[PDB]
Amino acid sequence: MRMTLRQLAVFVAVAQEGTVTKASDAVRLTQSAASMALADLEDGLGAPLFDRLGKRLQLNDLGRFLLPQALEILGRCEAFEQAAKGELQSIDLRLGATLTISDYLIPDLMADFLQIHPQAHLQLQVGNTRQMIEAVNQFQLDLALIEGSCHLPQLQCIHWRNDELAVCCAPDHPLAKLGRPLTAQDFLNVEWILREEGSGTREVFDNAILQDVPDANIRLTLGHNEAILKIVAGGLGMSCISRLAIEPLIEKGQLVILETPFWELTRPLHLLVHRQKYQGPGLKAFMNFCENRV
Amino acid sequence: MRMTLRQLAVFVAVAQEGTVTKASDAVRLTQSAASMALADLEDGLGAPLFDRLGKRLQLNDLGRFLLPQALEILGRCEAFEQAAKGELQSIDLRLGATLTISDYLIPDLMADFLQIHPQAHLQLQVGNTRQMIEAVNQFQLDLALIEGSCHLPQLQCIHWRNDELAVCCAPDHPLAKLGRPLTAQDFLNVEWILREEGSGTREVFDNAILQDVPDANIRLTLGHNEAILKIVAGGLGMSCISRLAIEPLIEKGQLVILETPFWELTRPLHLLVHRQKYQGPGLKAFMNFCENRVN
Amino acid sequence: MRMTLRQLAVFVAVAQEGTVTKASDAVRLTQSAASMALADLEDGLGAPLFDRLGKRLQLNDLGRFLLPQALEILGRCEAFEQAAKGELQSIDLRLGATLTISDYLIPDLMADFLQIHPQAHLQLQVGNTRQMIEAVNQFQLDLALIEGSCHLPQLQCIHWRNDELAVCCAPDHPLAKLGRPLTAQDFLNVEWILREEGSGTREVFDNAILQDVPDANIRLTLGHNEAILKIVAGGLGMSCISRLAIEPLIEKGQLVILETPFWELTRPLHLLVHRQKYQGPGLKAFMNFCENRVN
Amino acid sequence: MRMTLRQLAVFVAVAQEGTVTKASDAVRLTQSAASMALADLEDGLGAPLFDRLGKRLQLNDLGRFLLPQALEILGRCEAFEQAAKGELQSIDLRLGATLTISDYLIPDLMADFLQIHPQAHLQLQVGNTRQMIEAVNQFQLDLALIEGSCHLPQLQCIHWRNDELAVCCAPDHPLAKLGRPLTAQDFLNVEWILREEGSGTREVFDNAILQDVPDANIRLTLGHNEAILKIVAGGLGMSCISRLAIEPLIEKGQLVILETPFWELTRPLHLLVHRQKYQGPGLKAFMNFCENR
Ligand SMILES: [Mg+2]
Ligand SMILES: [Mg+2]
Ligand SMILES: [Mg+2]
Ligand SMILES: [Mg+2]
Ligand code: NA
Ligand code: NA
Ligand code: NA
Repeated sequence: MRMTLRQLAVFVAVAQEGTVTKASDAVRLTQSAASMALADLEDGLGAPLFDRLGKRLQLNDLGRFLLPQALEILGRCEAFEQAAKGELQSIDLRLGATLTISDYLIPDLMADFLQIHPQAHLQLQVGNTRQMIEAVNQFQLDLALIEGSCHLPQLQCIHWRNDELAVCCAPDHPLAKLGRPLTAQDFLNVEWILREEGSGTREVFDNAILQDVPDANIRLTLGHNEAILKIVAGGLGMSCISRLAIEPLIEKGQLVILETPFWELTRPLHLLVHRQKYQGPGLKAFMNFCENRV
Repeated sequence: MRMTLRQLAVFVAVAQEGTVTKASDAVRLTQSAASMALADLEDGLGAPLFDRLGKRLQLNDLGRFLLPQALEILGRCEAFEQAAKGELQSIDLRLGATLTISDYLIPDLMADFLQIHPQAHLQLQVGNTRQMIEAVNQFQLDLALIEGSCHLPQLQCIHWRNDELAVCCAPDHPLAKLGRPLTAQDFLNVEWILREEGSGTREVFDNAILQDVPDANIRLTLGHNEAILKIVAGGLGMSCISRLAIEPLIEKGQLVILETPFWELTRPLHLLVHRQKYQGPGLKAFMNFCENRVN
Repeated sequence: MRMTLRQLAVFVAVAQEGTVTKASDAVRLTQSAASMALADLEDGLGAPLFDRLGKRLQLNDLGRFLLPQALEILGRCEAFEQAAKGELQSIDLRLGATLTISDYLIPDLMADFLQIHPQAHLQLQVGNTRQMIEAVNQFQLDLALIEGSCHLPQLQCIHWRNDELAVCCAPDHPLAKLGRPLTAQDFLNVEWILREEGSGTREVFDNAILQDVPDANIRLTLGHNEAILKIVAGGLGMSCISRLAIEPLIEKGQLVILETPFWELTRPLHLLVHRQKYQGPGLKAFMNFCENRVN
Repeated sequence: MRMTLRQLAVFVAVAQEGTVTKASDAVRLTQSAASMALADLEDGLGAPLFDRLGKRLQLNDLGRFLLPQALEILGRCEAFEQAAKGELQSIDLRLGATLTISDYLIPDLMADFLQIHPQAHLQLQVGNTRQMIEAVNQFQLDLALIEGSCHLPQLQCIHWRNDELAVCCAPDHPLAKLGRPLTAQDFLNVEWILREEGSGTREVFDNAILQDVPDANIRLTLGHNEAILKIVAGGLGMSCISRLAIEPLIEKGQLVILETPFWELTRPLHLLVHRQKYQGPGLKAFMNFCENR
C-alpha cells in the first residue's frame, strides 16, 4: 500500500474545487505540498486521475470511478475516529439550495443546525435547480435542497416537504373583490409577473396555468421573489409564487391570494444527493436534521 | 418578379396625380425614370394598372384592387424609417444585478420605474459580479448593476453610488463589551462569516481587513446575506456586510456595529455596459433613472 | 425614401443566417453587394442594426424592434406580386422538426407538399424541442413542428395532432408473457432504454412514468429512436416511444406493446411560429397543408 | 485525520499475530517503525487498544470494537488500489455520431456491442461533423464517429472505414431510362437536392461533383437523408448521398443509382478522440469493437 489518507483527501478536494490551489486551501496544505501529494497518488496508482483542461482539472474515466470509493474510505475513517472518542467530531459539508428555499428556509435551518453543532463547517451555494443538479452530479455539492423537478437517474431525490404556490395580486385588483367564485377564464387578460424560465417556480405556472391561458401576457420575468411581489403589490399584475414569500406580505396588507382551485399549485421540495456518495457522520446528521423538521 | 419601392411609389403617385409628369414631380424623379418604373411594374405584373387616354392615366379594376396594398407597403416603409430615425423602440431590457443590490435596492427601484413605464418589457437575472461581467461581455445583458471591481477595457464601468459596509456581531460578543475604542489587533482571532470568493462584499474584506489579519479564521463561507446575518446574530462570529442588510437587525437589537475607522469599508456600485453595444432609448431611460435615485 | 426592398431582405437574411456571407447566399447576392446593402441601410437609418461580436452579428435593441416590420414589408410585397399575377411567386420557408416528427412524418410531408407547389424552396432543420424553440425565437425558422411542450411567451403553438407513446419490449420479455394485466409495480427493476433528457419523448417518461418507479434503472440514454428500438428488441430492457416508430416492428414480430392503462402516454404535436412573424402567402400555404393533413 | 493507513495496518497485524515482532514482519516493517505507529494510534484515539502481558498483545475491549472497522477500511483501500492499478472501472461512454453513421450503422453497432458488454453505460449525441469536433475538443464526448474531415492537431483522427456515396434518382428519370454512358455534361441541367453545408455528405458534392457541373442548380438543401430521398423519388431531381441510405429504396423500386464513373465519391469515416484525454478500458473496448467490424 503506497497511497495515504492525506492523498485521498487531496484527490477529493481537487475533484470538489477544480484546481490544486483551491484544493490546497480546503485541506490546509501549501500549494506545492498538495501538488506533491496528488502527484504521489497518481504515480503510485500508475495512472492519472484528472484530465488537464489547460487550467482546470476534471475527473477522467478512472477518477470518476474511484472518487466514490475515496469518499467511502475517508468517511469510514471519520466514523472510526468518531466511534472511538464517542460522538460527532468534524462536520464539513458543501450545501446547495434553490432560490425560494434559500430565502425563506435556509437561514433558520443553518442557524438552528449550528446551535446544535457549533463546530460544523458549512458552505452554502445558491442557484437554480439545474445548477444544483449539475453540482451534485460533479460531486461539487454533498447535498442540495431543491424546489424544481428531479429526474436525473444517477442522483437520488429524497422528498423533503411540499410547497404551496398561490396566485397573488394587489388587494384592490378587480378579481379579488369579485362577487362569485373565479374561473380560469377570468384570468385571460391578466398581466403576469413571473419567475425566470427554467426555475422551479416558473415550472408550476407553465405546467398548471398556461394550459388555460395559452396567450397569457408575460412581459416581466424576474429572478427575484421580492421584486416580483413588490411590483404585483405596486398596482395591477399577478404572480404565481410560493406562500412562503406571499404570506409575510399578507400580514402587511400588501397582497391577497386568489382562490384558484381549478389549478394544482403543489410542488415537492427535495433533498438531492448522489447515489454513490457515502453518507459519513457529517452528511447523515444534517439530512436527519432536515427530515426531523416535521 | 423583382419589383421595387420606387415602382410602388410611381404607381401610387400616378394614381393620385393622373399623369406621369406630375407623378414624377411628386416622387422626385425624372419623367423618364418614373415612366420606366411604371412600365417595369406593369411588365412584372403582366397586366396594365391604368387605362391610357392621352396623357391622363386612370386606374383600371386591377389598379383599384392593388392600390390599397401599395399604399400600405409605402406607409409601413415610412413608419420603418421614422421608427429608426426617431429611435421609437419600446422598452425591452435584459438587466443584471448582484446579490446585495438585488436584495435591498432592486425591488423598489424596478417598482418605481414600472410606475412611470408600466408597459416596459424587463428581464432580471441575479448573480455574482464575475457572473455579471461575463454576461455583459457576451452581450447577454444590456445593463448590470454590480457591487464589485470592473477592470475591463471593453466594458464601461459607470459609477452609480457608494455602499457602506460594516463589521457586525451579536450584541454580547466579547469585542462588543470592551470599553476602550477598538483596534485592528483586537480582531486577530475573530471567527469570520463571509460571502464567497468572487463576490464584491468578500472583495471589501480581502482588500481592507486581511492586510491586518493575515491568517483570518474564515469560519464560514456562505453565498447568502441573510444566512450570514442569522448565524452572526445567533452568536457565531462576525461579518463584514452592507449596512443596508444590517440596519433592520440593529433596529431589532439582534446585531451591533463595531466601530472600525482603521478600515475603509466603503465600496463603489457601478452601472456596467458593453462599450460596443448599441444603447436604445429604453436603456438610456433606465440608466438615467438609476442615476437620479436618492441615496 | 433611400431604403430598398433589397436592403430589407439583407437585413432579414443576416438576422436569420448570422453572417453577411451566409445572408448573401440566401438572397443570391455577392458578398460585396450584401455588405454594402446593410451598411447603406444602417447609414440611412442613422444607427446600426446589429451588435458586432467579431464576425458574428446579433440583432441589437433597434434591430429586434424593426425586424418584425421588415418581415411584414417583404411579405406584403410577396402578396402584392401574387395578387396581380394570380399565382404564388415565391415560397421560401425555413422549417424545423423534432426527431420523431422528422423521422416518421416530415419525409412524406415535404415530398407531398412539393408535388403540390413544385416551385417551393424549403430548408429543413432538425433537432430537439429546445433547439426548435430557440431557432424559431431568433427568427431563424418560419415554422417548427415540435413534439415537446410549448412555454415561451413570444412564440405561439397551434395544436397540430396527437401522438401516442407506448411501453414496448421484445416479444419474449417476461412481462409480455404474463396473463394477468400489469401494474405499475411489475416495472420495478426494469432496465429502461430512453431518449435524451431534453427531448419531448423523455419528457413523457419523466412526468408520466417516473413517479411510480423512482429508482427506475436508466442505463442507456440515446438521442436516436431506432437505436433504442433495436437494443430493446435484441434482448431485455424496455422503452417508452412513439407508436409511429414501434408499429413497423410490432407487425414484424420484433417488439410488442405492454398495455399500461395506468399511465397517460398521449402527447400533443404542435406547429410553432413566432407571434411577431408576418405570415406571408408561402408560409400560410404550408401551415394550411399541415392542418389539412390530419383528417 | 491524524490516523494513517499505516497505523491501521499495524493495529490489524498485532491483532492477528499477537506480538509486535511477528506483526512487524507480516507488515514488512521494522520493529521500531511498527511500535511507533501503534503508539501514535492509541494517542490520537484517547485510549489503548491492547492489554499488555510482558509483550503479549491481545485486544482489549476497545480494540475488539474497532477492529472490524479497521479491517473494512484496509480492505477498501486494497480494493481501491487494485481497481486503480488494474483499471477495473466499468464502461461509461459518451458517444457522438454524424447523421449517415447514426441512421444506418449505429443501431446494429450499439446493439451488438451491448450483446458483448450488456452492463455498459452508453450515451449517444447525434450531430454533424463540426459539432462533434468541438464536442470532442471540449471533453463533452469520449469518442465521435464522423463522416467528415479532420483538421485539429490536438485531436487524434483514426480511419474507420470507407463510405461510397452515389448519385441517385427516380427510376423513370430521363437520364436513367437512357441507353448511353452518361457524361458529366448530361448532368449540367438537372435538379440537385443536397445536404446542408458544412457536413460530410456535402463535402463530396462540393469537392467531387461541383468541379464539372456549371449551372449546378442547387434546388434545395435539407439536413435529412431520408426526406431528400422520399422527395427525389417523388420525381423531383437527384442527390449525391451515401449508398447505405439509397439501397433500402432500391429493394422497393423507389430509386435507381446512376452510372457515374467520372466522379470518385469515396469518403472516409473516422474515429475521433482527444489526444490529452485518458482512455479507460471502456473506450478502448468500443474503439477496437468498431475497428473489428
Ligand atoms: Mg436574497
Ligand atoms: Mg467611510
Ligand atoms: Mg450618410
Ligand atoms: Mg390515452
Ligand atoms: Na474537478
Ligand atoms: Na463595482
Ligand atoms: Na454599421
